[PDB]
Amino acid sequence: KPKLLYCSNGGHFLRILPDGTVDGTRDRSDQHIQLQLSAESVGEVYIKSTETGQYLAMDTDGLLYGSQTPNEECLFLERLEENHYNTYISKKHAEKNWFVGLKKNGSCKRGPRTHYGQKAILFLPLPVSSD
Ligand SMILES: O=S(=O)([O-])c1ccc2c(S(=O)(=O)[O-])cc(S(=O)(=O)[O-])cc2c1
Repeated sequence: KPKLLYCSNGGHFLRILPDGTVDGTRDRSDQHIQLQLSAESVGEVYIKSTETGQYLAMDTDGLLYGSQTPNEECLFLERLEENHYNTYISKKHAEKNWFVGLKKNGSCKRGPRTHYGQKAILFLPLPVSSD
């Protein structure tokens, strides 16, 4: 686990499946839930689940998905929610403020149902590239 992400309240750990599906696990423990960001400019950053090559994106469906094409979709409107994490915003649908989080239960969302208000987006990165 040279790198992994964690949700504030959610207490889950985003995961990227090599099948082409995303989600969150109350506790990191899957084939590969590795994560990684690639900020390219304030209010616009990238994310690549370093492992298989899955870029954390959000299709028009508003459901976290992979995109082999890093452009106006894979990006993630990132700014600052608190003073540590990095609450992004589906740049593919920022007009709906479809943040990047996962129901504090164990199951991401899809479409209109991913807007901050508590602390289920506050993603705390805990990388440690040491292997
Ligand atoms: O930031 S977010 O748009 O990913 C998001 C989404 C859902 C949330 C819910 S939910 O309606 O699924 O029971 C509860 C809470 S709470 O009051 O326990 O901190 C925070 C949430 C944050």
